[PDB]
Amino acid sequence: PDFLGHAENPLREEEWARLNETVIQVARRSLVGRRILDIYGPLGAGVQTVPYDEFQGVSPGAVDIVGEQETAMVFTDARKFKTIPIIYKDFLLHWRDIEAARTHNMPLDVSAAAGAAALCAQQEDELIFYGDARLGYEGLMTANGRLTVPLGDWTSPGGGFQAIVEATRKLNEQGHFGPYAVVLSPRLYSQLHRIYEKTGVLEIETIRQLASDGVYQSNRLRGESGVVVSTGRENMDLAVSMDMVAAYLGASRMNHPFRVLEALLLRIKHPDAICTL
Amino acid sequence: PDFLGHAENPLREEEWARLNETVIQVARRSLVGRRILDIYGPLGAGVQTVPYDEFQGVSPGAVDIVGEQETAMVFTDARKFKTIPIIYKDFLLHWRDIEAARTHNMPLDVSAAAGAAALCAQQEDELIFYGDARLGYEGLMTANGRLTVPLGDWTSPGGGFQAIVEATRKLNEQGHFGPYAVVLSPRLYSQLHRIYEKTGVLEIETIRQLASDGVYQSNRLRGESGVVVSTGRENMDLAVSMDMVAAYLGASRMNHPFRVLEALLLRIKHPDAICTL
Amino acid sequence: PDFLGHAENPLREEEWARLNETVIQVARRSLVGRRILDIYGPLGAGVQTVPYDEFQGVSPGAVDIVGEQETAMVFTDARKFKTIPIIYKDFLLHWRDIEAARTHNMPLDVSAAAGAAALCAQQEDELIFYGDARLGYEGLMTANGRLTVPLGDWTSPGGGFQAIVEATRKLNEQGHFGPYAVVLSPRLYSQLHRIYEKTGVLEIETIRQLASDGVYQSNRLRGESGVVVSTGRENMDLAVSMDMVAAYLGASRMNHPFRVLEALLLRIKHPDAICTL
Amino acid sequence: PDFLGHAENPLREEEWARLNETVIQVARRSLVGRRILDIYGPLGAGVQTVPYDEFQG
Amino acid sequence: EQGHFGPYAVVLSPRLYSQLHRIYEKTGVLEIETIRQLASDGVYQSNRLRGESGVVV
Repeated sequence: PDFLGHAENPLREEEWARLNETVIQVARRSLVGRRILDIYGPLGAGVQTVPYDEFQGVSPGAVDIVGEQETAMVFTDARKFKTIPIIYKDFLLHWRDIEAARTHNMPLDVSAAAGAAALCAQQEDELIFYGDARLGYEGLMTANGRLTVPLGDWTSPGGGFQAIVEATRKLNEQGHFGPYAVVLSPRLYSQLHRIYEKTGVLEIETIRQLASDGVYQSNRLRGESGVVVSTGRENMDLAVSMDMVAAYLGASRMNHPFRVLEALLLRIKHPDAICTL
Repeated sequence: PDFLGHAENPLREEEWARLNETVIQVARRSLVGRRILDIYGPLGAGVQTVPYDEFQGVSPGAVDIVGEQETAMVFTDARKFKTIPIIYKDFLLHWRDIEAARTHNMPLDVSAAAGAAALCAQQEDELIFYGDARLGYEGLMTANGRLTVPLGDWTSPGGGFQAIVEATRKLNEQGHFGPYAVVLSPRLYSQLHRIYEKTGVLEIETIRQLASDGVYQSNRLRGESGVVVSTGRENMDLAVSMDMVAAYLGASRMNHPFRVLEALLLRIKHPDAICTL
Repeated sequence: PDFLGHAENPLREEEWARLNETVIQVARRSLVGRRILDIYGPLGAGVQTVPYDEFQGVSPGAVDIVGEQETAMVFTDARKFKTIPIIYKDFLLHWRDIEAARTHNMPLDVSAAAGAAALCAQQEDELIFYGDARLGYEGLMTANGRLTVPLGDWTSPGGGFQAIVEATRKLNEQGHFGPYAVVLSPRLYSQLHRIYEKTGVLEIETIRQLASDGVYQSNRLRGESGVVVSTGRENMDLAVSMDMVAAYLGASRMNHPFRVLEALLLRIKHPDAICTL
Repeated sequence: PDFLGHAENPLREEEWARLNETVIQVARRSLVGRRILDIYGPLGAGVQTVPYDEFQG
Repeated sequence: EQGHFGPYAVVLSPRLYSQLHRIYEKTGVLEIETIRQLASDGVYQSNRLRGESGVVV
């Protein structure tokens, strides 16, 4: 077992069960992008592909008995699924370590495992909020349908407010409404949280009651925030192939390399819910 | 049993079970440093040693299929574990006492037991927040990686705010983010809680919504506070060998000496999350 | 067929048994530092750590019966155990040959293995006799408590007699005495191989009868230096975690790489027993 | 429960046997004054007193 | 210096060996015992080596 190899999953079932638990704990807490959108069902590793395009658009029904049509409801003119990514951040455990834990010490050191997961899940959000274009994907800086609201006009004192109202109005128009979520760069959040004159009241209290879903801060959004959405289903979906898991590079040098595998793809099924600054 | 000795654990199982319960109750409520950092697993008394150094540093992944490397993820250049401390505050119970309780009175007097635990757990925090250098340890006044923010500029009225924003900014930069916790000396806390002009609003309300984890007060931090951290795992870990327990000096003079044994060591796995005034 | 691969154990149980036998044989012949100090017990690779310090240290007291008064001895002082190194010398076995040995030839050759182990164990001794600034060690040149004698090993016929005699003087005087062992540079040994001396017999007879545990030659010691110690245990211990073994790197581009793994750490628990030139 | 010490004889019979053996090893090696005079026989802790003493002829 | 050390063997032309066998070394006793201890694997004589040369390995 020191010798070595192969396929021991060099841990044991107990340490192995822990390794999974530690990774999913730290990852789920450091993911800010799974809280703004309710997740899709796990698709398994069998699928390479996530369903793609909808909406456009909006006509309603009265009615009584017969006499109601558009609809179809189409299902929108376009295919096929652009393959769900594989993103990973790897880690190794050292020579003795684990096997030192199988002789004397009952605790297994997860120090690198969770640390990688926190870093990996982080960039996962970078994949979502930014554009990508490497693999030629969407997210929202690129979704269009924004009618390019300038938002902003957030300088100094006086508030600090008007942007989100401009957003709700524009969001409301065109026929898409729901409970709204707002994402900001930390730098704006503080700049609006401040310079109570001081007369004074707070920025957080006014936005959080207006948004009515919540307000979130991501480190990965572009310095000039930001994006407002509508949490409603069949608008955006976070399509998850595999969750956070522990995987093995499997052998390197008298060591063990691990990776954390996350396949998440976010698809825009309704790009009218998106507005940037 | 009056006579005496030895190894009676001179209490009985019922009184003994209580003694444990009383100690852990008062200790857990008076410990402010286990609430700012999620605990490690108990390592048992078998181990003398706590794992030591990580991070430095931060590079992300895209990706698709093959083609993603740094990583390793190293596991950082340095060993070995600097032995987890034994800290204790002792107490005695008197001559008759306990045995008076085994004849007539059903309640056992825990007055000294819990009192010692409250005092012992207190200094335990002193071990954590200050430097030590007796046993040559870390904690945060000594962690470095602060880029020495001056923080402060907290005098008078007007707020009262800017320090924590300077902190979040600097914290945010360099590539480490999370939910943040803020620790202060009681003296600052009141000085900022006050001198609403009065126009007026509160200090507590603005910081507590910004920190987004919580704000805590310790009596043991240096008079000029303070330290801001990131609660995220694989950043700091409170490594617990043994919890709070009742132990016996075992015999002294027609009495019984007790001690409360606590072995807690806090390791800094990511000293970029630390900023002092 | 072969197949190809990555399931081995490139050998079979017999050849594998051979390689192990060959390596420890040649390594043991090339190890001069395990013959001057009796080994510690095997701790397995399970332990990462070997206990480090004693003495220094105080002599006095007795009166009659109670106290008057001491000590509490020592401990002495601080910890932890400086992790036992894992040293390696690597070699590859080349492609097909092994599988030619699976049918065609009965003898499997050693491209390196006996040679690498010979190279590795030797370098291990260089680790033992010299110090290492690299990771935290005690050599036999850095331990202090050396009271360096004005060398010895002259040209003139008395020569090394006076030297080892002077060594025993101060060694004994420091308040530490026992059976002695002497280690010399080969060049010193030949210049000290006498010629003639006292007219009864030669130098080997006088030194071997004086130190009286043995006389040894190492090539890894400094050419000018030579060292005297006391073989008695609980003074020095040669701490061996894992012995010398053949280990597997695994499948590579195409090759079978091996390494020889040796973990040896020497601790000086009473550094009054060391004397240099 | 456990955590040992009052204690008992906190070593065990094997470990205890070692400690005794080690002591006589290092002590007999470090005693130079029992080699120049043949020792008296052990009397046990029962005696407080060692036979004595004459001279001059 | 080349970074190669080990147990040494010395091979000489027979003509060298006797010239070296030799006398007392004035310190001194024989060449054989002093060399045999330096190379310390052995000292050997072959006739087929060149007369002036000799080699250590």
